[PDB]
Amino acid sequence: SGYLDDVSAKFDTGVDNLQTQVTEALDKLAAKPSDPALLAAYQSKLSEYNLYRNAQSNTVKVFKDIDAAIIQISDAEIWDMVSQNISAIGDSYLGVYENVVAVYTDFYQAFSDILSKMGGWLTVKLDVTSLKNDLNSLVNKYNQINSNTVLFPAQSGSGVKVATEAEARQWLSELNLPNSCLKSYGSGYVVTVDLTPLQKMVQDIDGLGAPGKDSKLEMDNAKYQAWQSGFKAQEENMKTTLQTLTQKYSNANSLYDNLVKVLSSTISSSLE
Repeated sequence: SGYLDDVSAKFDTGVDNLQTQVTEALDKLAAKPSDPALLAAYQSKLSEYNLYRNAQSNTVKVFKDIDAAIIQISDAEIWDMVSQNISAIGDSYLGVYENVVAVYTDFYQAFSDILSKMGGWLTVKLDVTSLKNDLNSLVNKYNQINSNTVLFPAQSGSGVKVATEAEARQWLSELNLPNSCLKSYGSGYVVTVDLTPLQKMVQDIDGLGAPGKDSKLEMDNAKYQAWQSGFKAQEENMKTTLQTLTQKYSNANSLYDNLVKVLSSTISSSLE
């Protein structure tokens, strides 16, 4: 509709550039495989590329609203009007990250609850059975597909919402989660919490050996320290996953704010 074609066509150039940048970022990383900086740069670019492809596949719905509102102009007002007419984007980008962090925070919080009754389970004697049982119930509970376990899509109220394999895999790589987090359900797929640290924990408790009639098992300090160390390490792993996803979210808010600035500029300029 008039300038809209100008915003979109100029916008497509953006997707091409990011696409090129992603590859370029990836090659720099290929030269130094374990370089943290280059990895972070590449994934921010990947996320950003996905964001623009998001916007692109929503131009109709979005240009509709924005245009309808341009028809009832300041620049801080262009920005404002753009800000409140791109929910199709923010909800499938930021809203997704919002859900990802809330769900993972509750998942972790549930683990914390189990950790909170360790004293009541402690040479030294550990309640192998009681501990392993609480862990296994956590594994099974979060190994299912419901509102407490799904990171993407966001589960809106009642009923399970799925996505295509491609969409789920896209989020799987952006969230940097492992294959075990991708599950099939009905017509499509979903991305859930990573249970690997928890499963390693029980796998470690079993390595401790068969418990006594106590259903508990006494062990000499040597192997106790080694066990609790291995256990605390798995906990830090979950805690690290929660932090990295929180950091991805904060980065996405920034990338999103820059997409809105660009969108606003192209529109404001398409007038002049």
